[PDB]
Amino acid sequence: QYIVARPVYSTNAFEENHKKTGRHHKTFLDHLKVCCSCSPQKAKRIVLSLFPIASWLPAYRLKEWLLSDIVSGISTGIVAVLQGLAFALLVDIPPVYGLYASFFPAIIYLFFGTSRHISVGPFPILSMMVGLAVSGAVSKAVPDRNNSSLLDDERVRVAAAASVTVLSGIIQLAFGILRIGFVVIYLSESLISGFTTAAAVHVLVSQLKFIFQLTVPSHTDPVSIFKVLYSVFSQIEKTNIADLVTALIVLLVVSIVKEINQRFKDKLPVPIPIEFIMTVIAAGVSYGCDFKNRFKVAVVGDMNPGFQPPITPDVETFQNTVGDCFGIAMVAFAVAFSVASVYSLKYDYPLDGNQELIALGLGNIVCGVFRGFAGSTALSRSAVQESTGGKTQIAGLIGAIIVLIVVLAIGFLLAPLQKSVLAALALGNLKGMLMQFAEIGRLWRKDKYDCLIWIMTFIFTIVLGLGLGLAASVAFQLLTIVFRTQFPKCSTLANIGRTNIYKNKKDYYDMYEPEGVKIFRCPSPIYFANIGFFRRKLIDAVGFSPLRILRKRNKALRKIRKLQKQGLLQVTPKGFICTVDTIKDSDEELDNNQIEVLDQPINTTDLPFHIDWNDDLPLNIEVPKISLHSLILDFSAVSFLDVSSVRGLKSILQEFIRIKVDVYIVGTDDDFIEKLNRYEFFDGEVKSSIFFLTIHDAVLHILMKKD
Amino acid sequence: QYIVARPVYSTNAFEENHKKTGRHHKTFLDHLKVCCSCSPQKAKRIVLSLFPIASWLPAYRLKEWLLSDIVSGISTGIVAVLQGLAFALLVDIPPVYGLYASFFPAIIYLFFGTSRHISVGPFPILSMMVGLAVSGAVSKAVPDRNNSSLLDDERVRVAAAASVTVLSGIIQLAFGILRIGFVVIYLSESLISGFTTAAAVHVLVSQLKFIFQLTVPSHTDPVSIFKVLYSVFSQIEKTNIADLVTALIVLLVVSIVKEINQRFKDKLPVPIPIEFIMTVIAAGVSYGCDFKNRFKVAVVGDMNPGFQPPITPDVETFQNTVGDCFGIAMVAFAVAFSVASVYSLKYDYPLDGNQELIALGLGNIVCGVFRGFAGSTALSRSAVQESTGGKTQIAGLIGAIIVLIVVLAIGFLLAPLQKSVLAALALGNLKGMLMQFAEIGRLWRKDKYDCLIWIMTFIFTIVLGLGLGLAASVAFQLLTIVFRTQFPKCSTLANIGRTNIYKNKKDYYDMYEPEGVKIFRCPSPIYFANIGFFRRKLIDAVGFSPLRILRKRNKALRKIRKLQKQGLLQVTPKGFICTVDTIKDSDEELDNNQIEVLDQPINTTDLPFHIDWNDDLPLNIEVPKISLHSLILDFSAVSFLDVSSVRGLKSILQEFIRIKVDVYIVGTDDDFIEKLNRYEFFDGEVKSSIFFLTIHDAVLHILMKKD
Ligand SMILES: CC(C)CCC[C@@H](C)[C@H]1CC[C@H]2[C@@H]3CC=C4C[C@@H](OC(=O)CCC(=O)O)CC[C@]4(C)[C@H]3CC[C@]12C
Ligand SMILES: CC(C)CCC[C@@H](C)[C@H]1CC[C@H]2[C@@H]3CC=C4C[C@@H](OC(=O)CCC(=O)O)CC[C@]4(C)[C@H]3CC[C@]12C
Ligand SMILES: CC(C)CCC[C@@H](C)[C@H]1CC[C@H]2[C@@H]3CC=C4C[C@@H](OC(=O)CCC(=O)O)CC[C@]4(C)[C@H]3CC[C@]12C
Ligand SMILES: CC(C)CCC[C@@H](C)[C@H]1CC[C@H]2[C@@H]3CC=C4C[C@@H](OC(=O)CCC(=O)O)CC[C@]4(C)[C@H]3CC[C@]12C
Ligand SMILES: CC(C)CCC[C@@H](C)[C@H]1CC[C@H]2[C@@H]3CC=C4C[C@@H](OC(=O)CCC(=O)O)CC[C@]4(C)[C@H]3CC[C@]12C
Ligand SMILES: CC(C)CCC[C@@H](C)[C@H]1CC[C@H]2[C@@H]3CC=C4C[C@@H](OC(=O)CCC(=O)O)CC[C@]4(C)[C@H]3CC[C@]12C
Ligand SMILES: CC(C)CCC[C@@H](C)[C@H]1CC[C@H]2[C@@H]3CC=C4C[C@@H](OC(=O)CCC(=O)O)CC[C@]4(C)[C@H]3CC[C@]12C
Ligand SMILES: CC(C)CCC[C@@H](C)[C@H]1CC[C@H]2[C@@H]3CC=C4C[C@@H](OC(=O)CCC(=O)O)CC[C@]4(C)[C@H]3CC[C@]12C
Ligand SMILES: Cc1c(CC(=O)O)c(=O)oc2c(C)c(OCc3cccc(C(F)(F)F)c3)ccc12
Ligand SMILES: Cc1c(CC(=O)O)c(=O)oc2c(C)c(OCc3cccc(C(F)(F)F)c3)ccc12
Repeated sequence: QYIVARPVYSTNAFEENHKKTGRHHKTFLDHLKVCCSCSPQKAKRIVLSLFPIASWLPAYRLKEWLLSDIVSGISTGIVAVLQGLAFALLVDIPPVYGLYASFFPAIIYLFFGTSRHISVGPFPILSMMVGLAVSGAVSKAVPDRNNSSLLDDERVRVAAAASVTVLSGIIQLAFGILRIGFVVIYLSESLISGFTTAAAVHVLVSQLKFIFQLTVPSHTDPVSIFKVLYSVFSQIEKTNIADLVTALIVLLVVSIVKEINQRFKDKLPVPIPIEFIMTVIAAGVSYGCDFKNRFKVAVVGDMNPGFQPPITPDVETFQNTVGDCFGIAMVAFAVAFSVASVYSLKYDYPLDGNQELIALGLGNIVCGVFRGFAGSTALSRSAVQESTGGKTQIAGLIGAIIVLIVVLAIGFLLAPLQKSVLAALALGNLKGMLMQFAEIGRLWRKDKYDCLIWIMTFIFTIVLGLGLGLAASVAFQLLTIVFRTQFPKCSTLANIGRTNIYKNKKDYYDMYEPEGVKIFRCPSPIYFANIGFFRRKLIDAVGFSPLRILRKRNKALRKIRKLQKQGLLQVTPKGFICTVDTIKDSDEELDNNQIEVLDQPINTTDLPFHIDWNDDLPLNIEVPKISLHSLILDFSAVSFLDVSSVRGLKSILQEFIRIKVDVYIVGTDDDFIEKLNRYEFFDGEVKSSIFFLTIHDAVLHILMKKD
Repeated sequence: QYIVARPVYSTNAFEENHKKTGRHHKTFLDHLKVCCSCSPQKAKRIVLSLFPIASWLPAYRLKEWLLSDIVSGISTGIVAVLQGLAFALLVDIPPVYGLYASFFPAIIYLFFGTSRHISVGPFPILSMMVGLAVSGAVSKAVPDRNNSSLLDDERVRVAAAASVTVLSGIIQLAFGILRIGFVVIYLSESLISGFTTAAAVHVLVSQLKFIFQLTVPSHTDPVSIFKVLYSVFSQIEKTNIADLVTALIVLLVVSIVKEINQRFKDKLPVPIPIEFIMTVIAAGVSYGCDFKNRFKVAVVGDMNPGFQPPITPDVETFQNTVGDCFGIAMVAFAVAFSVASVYSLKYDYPLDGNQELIALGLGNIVCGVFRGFAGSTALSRSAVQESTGGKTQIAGLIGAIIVLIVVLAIGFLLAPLQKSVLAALALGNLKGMLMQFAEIGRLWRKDKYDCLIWIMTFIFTIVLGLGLGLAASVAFQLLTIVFRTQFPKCSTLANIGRTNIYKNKKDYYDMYEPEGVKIFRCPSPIYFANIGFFRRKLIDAVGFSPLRILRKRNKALRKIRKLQKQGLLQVTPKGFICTVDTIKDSDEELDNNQIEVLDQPINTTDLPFHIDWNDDLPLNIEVPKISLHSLILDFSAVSFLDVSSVRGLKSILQEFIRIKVDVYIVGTDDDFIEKLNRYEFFDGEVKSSIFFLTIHDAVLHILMKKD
C-alpha cells in the first residue's frame, strides 16, 4: 500500500523548511591554479602517461607471454608484408613504398601507444583516400617547366604521398596535444554502417584495374566511382584471361578457407595461414612456368634493397591538400580507436583516447619523412594478431622485424608475384562490410530516423566520395536531432482513480478533470525550433487566445469610460445602473500608432465597482467569456531552455496573467530553476511562487485557494 | 494537506485495472485517400487560398480605409522610387533597372500575397548578394571571342542579374509548391542578430565607393570586405570633397529628423518625409549651381523612358550560380516572413507561410524576365507604409503607380541627383542594425551557448561572406544543441522527510537512503553522443563494474568445479565441507578464443547447495563482494532514445541482471514504453515488469519484496 500524509509544498516553502548544504562555486581561476601547479608526484604521472612503455615493460610476465608473442608476431608480420605490397597499388606508387608504411608506425607505436592488441600499418580505405588526395594535388600544381617520362610522373606521386602523410600526422598530433580526443562520439552507428557499406563498394570497384589488367586514368572527382566504372567497361574486350582466372581461383580458395577458421575457432590451434600459402603457390607457379612471357601478366617488379634517404615536405602540396588531410586524419583516428576499444573491453585494460592521437601522429610524421604513406590499424590484421595469441606489442615489434628482413634481404623473392593475386587478397576481407546491406530492413522497422541516416550516408559517400561524403553525413545526422523534436506530441492530462496519478486525457475511460483547471504537457526540451509550435498547441488546447480577449476587454473598458464621463451611465459601489436603453452603437476605430494601447494591463482601480468580465456588461457590449482560471504546465520532460524559449514563454505567461488566469509550472529540479534566474525571467508580474513540486500539489493548492 | 491512500502500481498492473480506450492507427494509405479526394467545398478552399484577392477585395471597408490607403501609397511610392534608384548602384548596373525592381513584384503581390502591411521591392543586403553573384558569374563565363567597351561590360551584368533573379524566383516558387515553408524555424534569434550586425558592416563598407567617389574593382571572394577596404584606402588621396561634404550633411539631417519621428510618434499626424525633402533640395541645388562642371561629381545620368523588351534567361549563367541563388532565395523569404509576422501579430490576421513563397517567387520571375533584379520587403519601407496609415495592399498599388509615372514621364528630373546623396540615404537605416552590438554582453551573462552562436555568426559572415557564412552559421548552431547535452549532470537521489519526495543526495542535510538501493537520474535525452558518458557515470555512481565482478564470479566457479570433480572438496545440500587446508593456488590462465566464456550467465543448478557470492568461499578464493541489490533509474527527463542508446542500455541492464541486481525504470509515459517495444528491447531476461510509475512505487515494492 502507498500511504502518504504530507503538507502541500511549493518549491519556495520547501526550501524554507529544509536546510540546504551550500556548495562553493568553482569559477575560471581556481581551475587554473588547480591545473598548473606542479608536484613531485604530478610530473611523474604525466611522464608515465606520455611513455607507457616505461609502465608495461617492467611488468612483463615472461613465462606466460613470450612464446605466444613470438608466434603472433611472425604470423602477423607475413600478413603485414603482403598487405603493404597490396595497398601501395591503391596509391599508384611503386610497391616498395608500402613496405615502409608497415615498418615505421609499428616502431613508433611500440613506444608511444596504449593499446596491446593493435597492429599498425596501412588499410585499404585510407590508401584510396591518400591516392585521391595525391592525384588531386598533382593536377593543381604549377606547370613550371621524350623517352623516359613515365618514371618521372611516379616520382612526383611519391613526394605528394609523403607530404600528405606528414600533414595528416601533424593534424593528428596537434589534436592529441589539445586534448580533444572525444570527437569520436559525433559518429552514430548508422552513419558508420552506411559509410562502411559504401566504402566497401569503392574498394571493390577500385580493384578492377588489376584483375582485368586494364589502364585507367587518375579520376579525382565528386563522382569518381562511376568514371572508374566507365573507364573499365569501355575497354573490357582487352582483358587478360590469365589475370582473371588466377584472381578467381585465389579469391575462391581464401574465401572458403577464411570461414573454416571461424566455423572451427575451437578444435584448431594457430589458424591456417592461407594468404601466405596461396602467395607462395602463386609466386612459385608464376616462376618456372614463365607467366610473364607465355601470357602477358603484370608482376611486382624488381624492388631495390634498402631504405630511402629522408625527404623534405613540399609546402605547395601543403597549400592545396588541407581539406583532404583533415578527413584522412579523422578517419584514421576513428577507425583505430573503434578497433582498439573492442579488445580493451574484451581484456579489461584502460585505453587513453588522447595518447592514441599522439602515437598515430608521430608514427605518420616519421613514416612520411622516410617516404611511406599514411595509415593506422587494419581490422583483419589486428584480428590475425589477436587470434594467434598476441598478448602485447612485442608482436608488433617482431612483425616490424620481419618487414625489415624483407626490405633489406629477401626482396628478390616476390618478383614473380602476379599483381592480381595481391588484388584478390584484398577482396577477401569485404564479406563483413558487404553483409551490412541487411540493416536497411532492420532499421526500417525500429527507428526510421536512423534508416534515413543510413541511406543518406550511403548516397553521400557513393556520389560525393569518401572525404566530402563523411562531412555531409555528419551534418545530416545533426539535422535528424532537430527533426526528432520539431513537432512533439503535446497532450492534456486528467486524473485517474481520484488519486495523485495524471495521464493522457484521450487514453482512459473515466478520467476526472477539475472545473476550470487545464493541465498541459510538452514531452521535449523547448528551444528555437520548437517554441512557436508549443505556443500554437497550447492556445489550441486551452480553447482561446489570451491576447485577443485582452484586446476585447480593453475595447469594452474604453467604451465604458467614454459612456461614463459623458455622464450617461451611473456608477455605484454595486450594480452599474444605466440611464438609456440603446446608444448609437458605434464601433470606434483607432488608427495605427495608437492600436498598441489595447495590449496594456487593465487597471480599473479608479472605478469603485469591481468588473467581472464573465457576466453580461450593462449595455450591449459583447466581450467573450472564458471558464478557465488556472493552468498547470507539466515541465518534467523539458530538459533545457534557451533565449528564444525564455522570451516566448515569458510572453505566453504575461498574456495569461493579465487575463486573470493563474499559471503554475510543475515538475522541475533545482538546476532548472537556478538556470531560470540567470535569464532575468522573474519580475513583479511573473513571480517565483508559480513553481510547485508535483501536479497534485498544484491541484490541491488550487482547490483550497478557490474556496 | 496531501493525503493519498493507494495501491502500488507497476505500469502493467495499472493497465490491468484501468480499461484503455483503443485508438485506430493511421498508416500511409488512409492519409492518401483523405488528401486526394475532391469535394465541391474543397476546391473552393484551395482556389481561394491561391488567390486571396478574391477574398479581401469584396470585403473592403471603403469609408474607413480608402483615404488612408491613398496617403500611405503616395508617401511610400516616393521612398520606393528613391530606394530603387539607390540600390541599383549596389549591383553596379544603370540606375533605371532599380525602378523595374520596384514595380513588377508589387503588382504580382497584389494578386497572390497574404500580407496587408508589406511593401515589396528591393533591400540592400539582397542587392549586395545579387551583385556578388553577378560578378562571380561573369568571371566564370567562357571567353568566347577599342573605344566603346565599358558599355558592353554593363550589358552582360544586366543579363546576369536578370538570370540570377529568375533562378531565385524559380527556387522560391518550387519551395512554395512543395509546402516546406516552415524552414524559417531553423534560425534562432542569436544567429539572426549576429548575421544582421555583420551585414550592416558589409553595407557600410560597400557605400564608400560613392561617398568618396573612388573606383573599386569587383571583388568576389571569401574575404571581399577587406579587399574592398584595401582598394578604397590605397587611393584616398584622390577623393572628391564636394561628394563628401554633401553626404555628411544629408546623413546628419536625416539622422536627426528620423529620430524626432520616433520621439514624437504622438502629437504629429503623417510623419515628416525627409528623404523626399532632402532629395528635392540636393537635386535642386546641384542644378543651377552646376555641380557637374564646377566640381566633378558623379550624377545619376540620363535615363531613357519606357520599359525594356523581355529577355531570355541564359542557362550558362544558371549553371554556375546555383549555390548563390539558393542563399538569395532563402534570405529573401526569411526576411519577408519575419517582417510580415510583426504586423500579422499586431493587427490579428492569419499569415500563410507557403503562399508567401509562391507570391515572392512569381514576382521575382516576372521581375527578372523584364530585366529587374531580385527582392522582397524592406523593413524601413514597410515601416513607412504602416506608420502612415496603410490598411491593405491598395497602398502598394498606388506606390507602383507612382513608380510607373516616374518611369514613363518624369524621369528627366533626378538627372542632377548627386549619387552620394543616394548613398547617404541608405546609411540612415543602419542605426537599428548597428545597435545590436550590445548583445554580446547581454547574452554573456544569460546563456553562453547563444553568445557563442552570436560570435561565430559574426565571424563567419565577416570572413566568408553573406552567402556561405549563413550556411556555416546554421551548421554551428546545430552543433551547439549537441554541445548542450554531451555531459549532462547526472546525480544520485535520496529521500527527504520520510515521504514521497526524492532529491539530490548532495544538496540537503538529513536525507535517508535505503539499504542496498541506489537511485540514479540522468536529466537529458540519451542518444549516440551521450551513452558512453551515461555508462561511465552510472558505474562510477554505483561503486563497481558489473562485468568485472561477473568475470571474477565465473573464474571462482571454474576453480570450484575443477576442485570438485577431482573429488577433493565435498558437496552437501548445506555447508561446503572441505578436505585439505591449502592447495597449490594456481592462477589458471585461459587463452584467447576461450576468454569469452567468462561473460556467460552463471547456472549453478547442477550443484545442490545455493552459492552466496557474499560470504567467504570455502578455500582461499577471493571474489569481491557488493552490497547492492536494487537499482532505480529515473527516466523522467529522458525525452527520446535511438538505436545506439537502446543497444547500450540493453548491455548495461543485461550486465546488472546477471549479477543478481534487480533493475527498475521509473517515470516514463506510455509513448516511451510503446516506442521501446519496436526496438525489440524485451526478451526472456529483460522483461517488461521493470517499469513502474514513480520512485516511491519502486521503493515500496522493494521494501516488501525483500521481507
Ligand atoms: C538530393 C540529394 C538526395 C542528393 C544530391 C546529390 C548531388 C549533390 C549530386 C547528384 C548528381 C551529381 C552530379 C552528377 C554528374 C556530374 C558531372 C560531373 O562532370 C563530369 O562527369 C564531366 C566532366 C569530367 O569528366 O570531369 C561533375 C559533377 C556532377 C555535376 C555531379 C555533382 C553532384 C551532383 C549534383
Ligand atoms: C543510381 C544513382 C547511384 C546515381 C544516379 C545518377 C547516375 C545515373 C549518373 C550520375 C553520375 C553519372 C556519370 C558521371 C560521369 C560519367 C563519365 C562520362 O565519361 C565520359 O567519357 C564523358 C564523355 C563521353 O560521353 O564520351 C561517361 C558518363 C558517366 C559515367 C556518367 C553516367 C551516369 C551517372 C552515373
Ligand atoms: C588548429 C590548430 C590548433 C591545430 C591544427 C594545426 C593546423 C590547422 C596547421 C598546422 C600546420 C599548418 C600549415 C603549415 C604551413 C603552411 C604553409 C603556409 O603557406 C605558405 O607558406 C604559402 C606560400 C606563401 O606564404 O605565399 C600556410 C598554410 C600551411 C599549409 C599551414 C595550414 C594550417 C596548418 C595545417
Ligand atoms: C579546433 C580545430 C577544429 C580548429 C580547426 C581550425 C581550422 C578550420 C583552420 C585553422 C588554420 C586554418 C588554415 C590557415 C591558413 C591557410 C592557408 C590558406 O592558403 C593561403 O593563404 C594561400 C595564399 C597565400 O599564401 O597567401 C588556405 C586556408 C588555410 C589552410 C586555413 C584553413 C582553415 C584552418 C585549417
Ligand atoms: C577558426 C575559425 C574561428 C575561423 C576560420 C576562418 C577561416 C575559414 C578563414 C580565416 C583566414 C581566411 C583566409 C585569409 C586570407 C585569404 C587569402 C585570399 O587571397 C587573397 O587575398 C589573394 C588573392 C586574391 O586577391 O584573390 C584567399 C582566401 C584566404 C586564404 C582566406 C580563406 C579563409 C580563411 C582561412
Ligand atoms: C581581425 C579579423 C576580423 C581578421 C583577421 C585577419 C586579417 C588581419 C587578414 C585576413 C584577410 C586579410 C586580407 C586578405 C586580402 C587582402 C588584399 C590584398 O590586396 C593586394 O593588393 C594584394 C597584393 C599586394 O599586397 O600588393 C591586401 C591585403 C589584404 C587586405 C589582407 C589584409 C589582412 C587581412 C584583413
Ligand atoms: C529540388 C526541386 C524539387 C526544387 C528546386 C528545383 C531546382 C533545384 C532546379 C529547377 C530548375 C533547375 C535548373 C534548370 C536548368 C538547368 C540547366 C541544365 O544544364 C544544362 O543544360 C547545361 C548544358 C548541358 O546540358 O551540357 C541543368 C542545370 C540547371 C541549372 C538546373 C539546376 C536545378 C534547378 C535549379
Ligand atoms: C528539398 C530540397 C532541399 C532539395 C534540394 C536539392 C538540391 C540540393 C539538388 C537538386 C537538383 C540539383 C542540381 C541538378 C543538376 C545540376 C547541374 C550540375 O551541372 C552540370 O551538370 C554541368 C555539366 C553538364 O552540363 O553536364 C551542377 C549541379 C546541379 C546544379 C545540381 C545541384 C544540386 C541540386 C540543386
Ligand atoms: C578498410 C576496412 C576493412 C578491410 C581490412 O580489414 O583491412 C574491414 O574489414 O572493416 C573495416 C571497417 C569495419 C571499417 O569501419 C571502422 C570505423 C569505425 C568508426 C568510424 C568509422 C568512420 F566512419 F569514421 F569511417 C569507421 C572501416 C574500415 C574497414
Ligand atoms: C537590409 C535591412 C535593413 C535596411 C533597410 O531597412 O532596408 C534594416 O533596417 O533591417 C534589416 C534586418 C533587421 C534584417 O534582418 C531580418 C532577418 C530576419 C530573419 C532572418 C534573417 C536572416 F538571418 F535570414 F538573414 C534576417 C535584415 C535586413 C535589414
